[PDB]
Amino acid sequence: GKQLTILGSTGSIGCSTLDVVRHNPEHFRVVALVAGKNVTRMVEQCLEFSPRYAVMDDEASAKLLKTMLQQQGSRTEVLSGQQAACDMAALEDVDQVMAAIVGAAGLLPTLAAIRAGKTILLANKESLVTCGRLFMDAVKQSKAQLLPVDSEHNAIFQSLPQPIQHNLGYADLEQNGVVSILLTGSGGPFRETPLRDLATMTPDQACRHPNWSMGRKISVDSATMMNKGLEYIEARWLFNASASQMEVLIHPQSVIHSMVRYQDGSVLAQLGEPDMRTPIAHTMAWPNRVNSGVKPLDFCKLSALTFAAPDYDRYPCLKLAMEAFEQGQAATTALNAANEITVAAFLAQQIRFTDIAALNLSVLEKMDMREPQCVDDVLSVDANAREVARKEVMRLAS
Amino acid sequence: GKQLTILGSTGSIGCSTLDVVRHNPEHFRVVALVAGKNVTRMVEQCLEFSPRYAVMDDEASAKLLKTMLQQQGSRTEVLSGQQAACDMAALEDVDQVMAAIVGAAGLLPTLAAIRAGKTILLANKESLVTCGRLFMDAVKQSKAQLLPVDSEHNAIFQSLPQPIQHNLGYADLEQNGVVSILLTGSGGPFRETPLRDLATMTPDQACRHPNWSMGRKISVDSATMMNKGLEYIEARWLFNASASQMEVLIHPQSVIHSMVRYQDGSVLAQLGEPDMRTPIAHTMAWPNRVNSGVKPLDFCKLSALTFAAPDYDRYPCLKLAMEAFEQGQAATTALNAANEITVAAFLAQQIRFTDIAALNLSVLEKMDMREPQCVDDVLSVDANAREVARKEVMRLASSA
Ligand SMILES: NC(=O)C1=CN([C@@H]2O[C@H](COP(=O)(O)OP(=O)(O)OC[C@H]3O[C@@H](n4cnc5c(N)ncnc54)[C@H](OP(=O)(O)O)[C@@H]3O)[C@@H](O)[C@H]2O)C=CC1
Ligand SMILES: NC(=O)C1=CN([C@@H]2O[C@H](COP(=O)(O)OP(=O)(O)OC[C@H]3O[C@@H](n4cnc5c(N)ncnc54)[C@H](OP(=O)(O)O)[C@@H]3O)[C@@H](O)[C@H]2O)C=CC1
Repeated sequence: GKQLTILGSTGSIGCSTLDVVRHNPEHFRVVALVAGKNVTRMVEQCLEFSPRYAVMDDEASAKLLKTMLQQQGSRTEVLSGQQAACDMAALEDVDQVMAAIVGAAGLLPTLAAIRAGKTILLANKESLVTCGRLFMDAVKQSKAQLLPVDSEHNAIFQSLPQPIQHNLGYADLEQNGVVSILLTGSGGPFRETPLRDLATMTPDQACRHPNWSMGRKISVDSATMMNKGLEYIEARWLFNASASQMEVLIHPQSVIHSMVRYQDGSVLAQLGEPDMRTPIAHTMAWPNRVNSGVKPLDFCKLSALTFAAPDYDRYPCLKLAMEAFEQGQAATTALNAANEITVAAFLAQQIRFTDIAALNLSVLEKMDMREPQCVDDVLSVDANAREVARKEVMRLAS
Repeated sequence: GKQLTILGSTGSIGCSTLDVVRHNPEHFRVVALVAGKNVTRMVEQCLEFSPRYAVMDDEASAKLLKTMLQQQGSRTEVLSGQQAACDMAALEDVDQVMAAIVGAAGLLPTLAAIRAGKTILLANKESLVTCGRLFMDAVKQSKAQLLPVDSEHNAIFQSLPQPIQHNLGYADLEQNGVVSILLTGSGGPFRETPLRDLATMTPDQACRHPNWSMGRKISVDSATMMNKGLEYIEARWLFNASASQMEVLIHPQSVIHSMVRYQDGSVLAQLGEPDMRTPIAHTMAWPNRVNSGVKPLDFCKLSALTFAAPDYDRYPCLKLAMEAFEQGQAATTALNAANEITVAAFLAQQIRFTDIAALNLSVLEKMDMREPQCVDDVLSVDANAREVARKEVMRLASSA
């Protein structure tokens, strides 16, 4: 049915999307797969989904993939490099592009898909956190359909009216009866720990997700709620929402994935299991649905559902991100970059848990750079913020 | 500007819907108001909204109203009788019809609107509980748009995809990725009560609705869960759902009003305040939105949200309703009727709380007439079931 190009096929999101196509072989055809260096995984994916093209970023990995596929008898054409990755995202025949490449490396490929007016299954966070302005403008000009894959943004999308779903980003919320967007989050493992003790929390304590384990980096972001701050930035761009049209709410059980408040008092919400196949399948099948392999949510086996307002004294990173948005893309990409450095430094036990927020603010207070005007400017800000951050860490550890 | 006729304007749903009109005078204009005998209320509504027509089912009430509006310089023309009520629902210029007349009455006025291809703001249980097949077949023929205002059905509607909303009753769930409809209910005040004590519960105890206070009759139906049973029958007709596509869930806090499960695992739900102005406003502005005067729900002042599966030993009436549906409109009509009689008998302390489900079942078992073909047929089944019910109550409240 629909032809897709998967950017970052060997990662977690890429594997989950391939599982969805595996559940619906007659509705989806994989024409191109793009990854980085995981040759072993790529081979298996190429051998199962018969893509016309397979692209590795690393030139060496590509050569290795090539000999592997030939030994296995596959005729999948192998390519290498960023340009090749962008070409796959712009293939004339592809309908959808699952944008799951992490970091700055996902920027150009995602943009190429946007400029080609493809339906974009957006998973890449950096896209809007650092290039929100540039990308939403690009989506408007090409008329590409953005479909948020991230759990929260996807739930919000599903809870939004039809006119906004179509023409996403440049549609008026107020004009479609939407009062605000309710962004939910678990609050992390330190939701009730004495503020006094936050400074002594260990990486292992911080990496225990209150509901289900994830990557260490993301787990820490969930403990500081920087993750929710980043999603706040994305949501603003994605749904064309002002500050007053955004509400952040702690929901410990993570059963409700996010909601939308309406003018008549109605609140629409999306609930489900903690399985990325659900959001992914929603975007791939939109406006229809398909089986994702996810089991039906059992309402009789749930913990009581609760809510609470986030305390900025406990989650300074959340407030930091909200303020950064109002300061511009330079501030948001800098915050994002600084956080990658400080979280990494926390996990490497170079700084304390509470130093993440402190150092993130310190880096931002030293930037004072102009608004990026292109992906190159963003990259420049990113590189600059990381150096400042690495220096901040080093002076702290010494 | 939307032109509307309000069937049963002086009631609770009627006043709430008129309050939505106040908040949006530039979006809605009242053309006709229909009521029964509350002349006092009608006067104020007529003076405030200046309807072109006003009608009272009661001949006398209408007479009095006609003179009061005249002496108070009102241009609204007063009519009377059911025929007039039905005409108001079919006025050519009318766009929407708030079907808020309760009981057997209102069946014909709501059908009139349906046959006229109007947009029906359905706020009347009898329509689908007793005339499910008849009304749904009729909406399919005339292409009338049904918009449920009842809290649960409205929540389900808002949580359904667009293709189903625009072809309500016609479109099928599976094709649109819907696996089931989750109908939620509070469970009543006897949710935790020891099963053996139910027989000694008094009217005052059964009439304590868990969250928001309400009518005695409906409070009792909430305690036996007959209310949810009746809603189950309506939902299957309204959303074209099979038994396996229906799920009944107890949700004590009643914050979530109902939900819908999707093929990919997604569950969509509608939450809000108990205020009926929300659902009413939703249907009136659909596919758009309008301010209803209802303040946003504060998620920080909520009780923990819980869910549970209904135990049929505790809620026999829920099960009776589900079984009645498989038997047709004759059985659902008779069940509804019997329940009116038994609940009223319970309130009058002629029978025990547990005698409601017991007698409801008993009247169903004695019913013979099968599947009505027109509303007149269901009216006949209704009348017959009421009589059988009354005799069962008298037999039990004298002999047994
Ligand atoms: N994990 C989750 O639950 C969610 C993730 N997201 C976001 O969406 C994205 C999904 O990444 P995720 O799957 O989680 O994790 P991974 O980091 O494991 O996936 C990243 C993928 O991108 C590939 N890649 C890395 N660098 C390059 C490059 N330079 N050129 C081309 N491909 C490259 C990797 O290939 P290889 O491994 O072969 O090197 C891998 O397939 C992230 O940006 C994440 O923040 C959003 C919501 C949820
Ligand atoms: N209450 C609620 O929250 C909800 C109710 N519903 C359903 O919708 C309907 C709404 O009734 P509700 O407003 O609650 O309560 P009421 O019984 O107070 O309202 C009924 C209305 O119908 C009028 N009426 C009664 N008999 C006749 C008749 N023979 N001819 C014309 N008009 C007549 C009444 O007029 P008058 O008083 O002047 O005689 C009154 O305006 C009910 O069937 C109910 O089951 C659905 C969802 C919610």
